[PDB]
Amino acid sequence: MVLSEGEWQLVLHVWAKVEADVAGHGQDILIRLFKSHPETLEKFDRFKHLKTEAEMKASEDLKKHGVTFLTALGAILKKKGHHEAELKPLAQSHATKHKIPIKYLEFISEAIIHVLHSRHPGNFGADAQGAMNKALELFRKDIAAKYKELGYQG
Ligand code: HEM
Repeated sequence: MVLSEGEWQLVLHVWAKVEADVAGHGQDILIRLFKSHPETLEKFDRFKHLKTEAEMKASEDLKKHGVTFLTALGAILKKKGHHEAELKPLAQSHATKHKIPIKYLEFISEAIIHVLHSRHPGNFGADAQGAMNKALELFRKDIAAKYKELGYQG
């Protein structure tokens, strides 16, 4: 798949807002995911002990990871499709070390859309959301193809 320049502009426009508060967004997203799909929290050995949302919100550790994760995704999105180099080290760690099924990548894509929709209604209408979805699908499709070559295809 290929996104048009107009679709990238919509994605990058909302992303500029996300960058005014990387840590706040990273936090909201992770928490959202963990709430609506508790199983995913099991993948994090440093977070499993987090019982309530108040526990998550207060966790300085979940916040730094939300920043590290959003920054890697931001780096990928700005490549506007030309992200193969960035995708490699990433695919290898999630398939081989952390073992994250594609399904979990879908779930987080969902959390991302939910959060942007809450915090940025004005820059996230139907078209902006279509663009963001097409972008994350692209990302997932490439990660999946990559998982396969590394012998996981989880
Ligand atoms: C757009 C999606 C994602 C991006 C851009 C991303 C990015 C990252 C980055 C950059 C790291 C740092 C070092 C490494 O490469 O391992 C990381 C770590 C990790 N990721 Fe992700 N990730 C994504 C999705 C996921 C998902 C859905 C899960 C789990 C349900 C996941 C689980 C983990 C775990 C277990 C670690 C390491 C935790 C730690 O020791 O700090 N990642 N991720």
